Amino acid sequence: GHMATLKVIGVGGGGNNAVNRMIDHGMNNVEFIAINTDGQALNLSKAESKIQIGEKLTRGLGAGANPEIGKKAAEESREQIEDAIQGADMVFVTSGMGGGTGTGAAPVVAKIAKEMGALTVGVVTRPFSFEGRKRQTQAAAGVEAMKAAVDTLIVIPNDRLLDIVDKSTPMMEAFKEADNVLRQGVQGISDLIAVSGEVNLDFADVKTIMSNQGSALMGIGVSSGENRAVEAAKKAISSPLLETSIVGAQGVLMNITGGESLSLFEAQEAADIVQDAADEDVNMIFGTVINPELQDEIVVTVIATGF
Ligand SMILES: Nc1nc2c(ncn2[C@@H]2O[C@H](COP(=O)(O)OP(=O)(O)O)[C@@H](O)[C@H]2O)c(=O)[nH]1
Ligand SMILES: NC(=O)c1c(F)ccc(OCc2cccc(Cl)c2)c1F
Ligand SMILES: [K+]
Repeated sequence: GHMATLKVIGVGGGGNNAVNRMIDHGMNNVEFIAINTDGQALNLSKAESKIQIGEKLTRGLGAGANPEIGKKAAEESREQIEDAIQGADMVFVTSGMGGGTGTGAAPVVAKIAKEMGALTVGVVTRPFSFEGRKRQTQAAAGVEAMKAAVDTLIVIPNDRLLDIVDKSTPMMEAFKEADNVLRQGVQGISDLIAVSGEVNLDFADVKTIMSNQGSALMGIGVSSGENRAVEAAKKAISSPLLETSIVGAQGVLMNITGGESLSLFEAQEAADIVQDAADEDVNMIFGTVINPELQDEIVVTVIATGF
C-alpha cells in the first residue's frame, strides 16, 4: 500500500495565480505550496502553506524583474523550502518565466526537490512576444536553468494562447486554458495512483518514464461515439499550447479508461496513434482501466518524454 505524496509549488506571481485557480477547483490529496517574494500577492494565496522568500533582500516586495534577486531570495530561504517539500514523492514546480522571482527562484526550488529524491516536474510559461525581446531572453535563461534542475519540463509559450482566442476572449479565460495543462497533469497522476487498473500502472512506472528525461508532454483526450479511441488519442497528444510535440518521444506512459464496452481493437487503435509519432524504440508502458460507471465515453491519457 504505497500512497505517493504529490505537492504543487507555485513560484512567483504567475505560478501562484495558476495554483490559486487550481485550488478553486476540486483538488484533494495534493498539497499546494505558494512561494513568493511579493508579500502583498502571497497574502492573497489560497494555498495551505505560504513561504515568503527574500524578505531581507526585497523588504517584502517582488524581485523587480531581476532574476538574480529571485535566485538569491530562494537561497536565503533554502531551509524553509526544504521544510515545505519534506515528504514529497513528486513535486510539480510551476512558474512564469521572464520575471524576477520565477526565473530566479523556480530553478532553486526544483533543485532542492530533486536533491531530496522527489520526482520533480517543471511546468512553466514563456512570455508573450508583446512583452518584448528582453523579457523573452531573460525567460529563455530561466528555461535552461529549469531544464538542468528538473527531471522533466513542460514549457507553455504564452504566444500559443493567441492561437485559441478570438478578439474578445477575456484574458482570464485564456489563462484558464494554460492552467489546464498543469491541472490535468496533476489530476492524471493522482488518478493513476488511486485507481487500480485491469492492467495496472503505478508511481514506479511514472518514475521510469519521467526521471531524468528532459522535455515532457502530459495530455488527456475524451471522446465518444464512432472512432472514439482514435479521436481521444489524437486529442491527448495534440495540445495547441505545448512547445514540445510528441514527435520523437523515447518514453510513453499511456492509459485508456472506458466502460465495459472498451474493445481490444480500439485499445490497439489508440496505441498505434501514439506509436506512429514516437521513436521506434520508445519505452511504452500501456495501461487500461474499466470503469463500468462509464457508458460510451473513453479517456486516453499520455505522458511522453525523451527527445
Ligand atoms: N499564462 C499566464 N502567464 C502569466 C501569468 N502571470 C504572469 N505570467 C507570465 O509570467 C511572466 C512572469 O511574471 P510574474 O510571474 O508575475 O513575475 P515574478 O513574480 O517576478 O516571477 C510574465 O512575463 C508573463 O509572461 C498568468 O496568470 N498566466
Ligand atoms: N492503468 C492504471 O492503473 C491507471 C489508472 F487506474 C488511472 C489512471 C491512469 O493513468 C492516468 C494518466 C496516464 C497518463 C498520463 C496522465 Cl496525465 C494520466 C492509469 F494508468
Ligand atoms: K493504478
